[PDB]
Amino acid sequence: KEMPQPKTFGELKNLPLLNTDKPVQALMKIADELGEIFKFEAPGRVTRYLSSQRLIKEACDESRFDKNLSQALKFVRDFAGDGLFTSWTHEKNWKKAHNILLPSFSQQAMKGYHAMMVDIAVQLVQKWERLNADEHIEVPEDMTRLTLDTIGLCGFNYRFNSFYRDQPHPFITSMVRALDEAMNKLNPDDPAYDENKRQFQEDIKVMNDLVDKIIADRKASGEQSDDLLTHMLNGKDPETGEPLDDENIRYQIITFLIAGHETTSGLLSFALYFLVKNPHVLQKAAEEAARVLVDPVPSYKQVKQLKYVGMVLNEALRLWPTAPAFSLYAKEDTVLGGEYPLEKGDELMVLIPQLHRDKTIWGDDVEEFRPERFENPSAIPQHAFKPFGNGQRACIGQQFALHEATLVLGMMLKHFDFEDHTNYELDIKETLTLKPEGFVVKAKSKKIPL
Ligand code: HEM
Repeated sequence: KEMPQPKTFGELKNLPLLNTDKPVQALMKIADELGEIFKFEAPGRVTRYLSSQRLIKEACDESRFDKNLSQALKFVRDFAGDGLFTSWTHEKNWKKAHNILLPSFSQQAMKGYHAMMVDIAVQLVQKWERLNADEHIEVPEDMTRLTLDTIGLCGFNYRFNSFYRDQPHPFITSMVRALDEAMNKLNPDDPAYDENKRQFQEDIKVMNDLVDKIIADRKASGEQSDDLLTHMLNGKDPETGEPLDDENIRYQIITFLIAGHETTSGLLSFALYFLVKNPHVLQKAAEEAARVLVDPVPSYKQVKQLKYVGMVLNEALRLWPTAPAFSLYAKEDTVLGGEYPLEKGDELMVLIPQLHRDKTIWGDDVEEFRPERFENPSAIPQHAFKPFGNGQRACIGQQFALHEATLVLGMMLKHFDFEDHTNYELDIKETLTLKPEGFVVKAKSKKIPL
């Protein structure tokens, strides 16, 4: 079959159809019109967007397709290096870091990070407890302070102290500005970008200098902490027998922050958005939080018992997966779905929000927020629900992100009632990630001490 494709406009190809800063949302609308697969061409480039479980399951066959570095990832690689997120599968440091780090990101490993996640979560709760009457909360902004600080503390035992500041720690300022410049890069040698380049280089140096110093401090003290840095200093890859070198360790630390901060904060923000818009679900979730979180701060075991909170989070990931697209290439010539010939090197994009709206899997009501879809997670067909990507190149942080989010949302629901005081209109900003831009609430404390 010929591959469906939107209208082309001479040499502009399909580009005039994507004149937006919200391309994923625009591509979803194109998928609504054209279906499970369409080609999209712009001057000098081509990809193919997939949106059905049936085709995405095939695309997820690692014998036929592997992770591609999109142009976004190639620009991020300028400061994330050969960390896990921005490496090709074949790179020696991908394989070594993957093997070394997997055990440190397992569900069992979460027991070791729990206390430090609670430390930052308590700081968030106390911030909100201390607001004066009529003050409000900037949701994504506070969730991002939380996730940055949690990844810093669990990643390398470093306190960014984001809840002490108006202006973030200089590392955060540089990382956020570097990521913003990478995304904005999507005539770059024009002199008017001279300042962009100088600033980018300056931000790289700030990031490398801090992380390289802590790595050095840690090797000097011999201190063993409950952080990922300790695991990386001590770990050996079973296959090569080699540890990660100090440069790659730095890139992994930078990577954890980049890959984890806004995905996780976006999830918490969308979950709270859906809860304030669905009062009955909010009540059920808050009832569970009150029933289960019976101690002054949560234990690891208690977080594991927040079943319905976990369902809420999965249903937020279903509707607005916060890293909404990933790229694949064809390893060899092949035919996709019995119908679409592909050449070696051809790119595919998995459009995750549209996958998560495949009516053939989810039924007719796909826009409804219904956590009960996830009552029995094992009943969901493989490759229908993919907010954390695919296979060996899936999110290594998944258990971390979900432990964090379940703990934090549980505490939020234990400690406060929330008000959508502005009747907030969902406005989804797209960068590397998705967030509900401008989402604000008021919280009324239940006055339960920590
Ligand atoms: C809800 C939160 C998160 C979501 C939705 C998410 C999603 C994803 C997705 C879709 C990928 C695959 C990207 C691709 O194929 O190009 C990925 C990869 C990755 N993520 Fe996450 N992420 C989240 C949180 C985290 C956190 C908290 C960390 C670190 C602590 C993290 C670290 C990574 C790393 C290192 C990779 C690359 C893995 C590899 O290729 O070996 N992520 N993530």
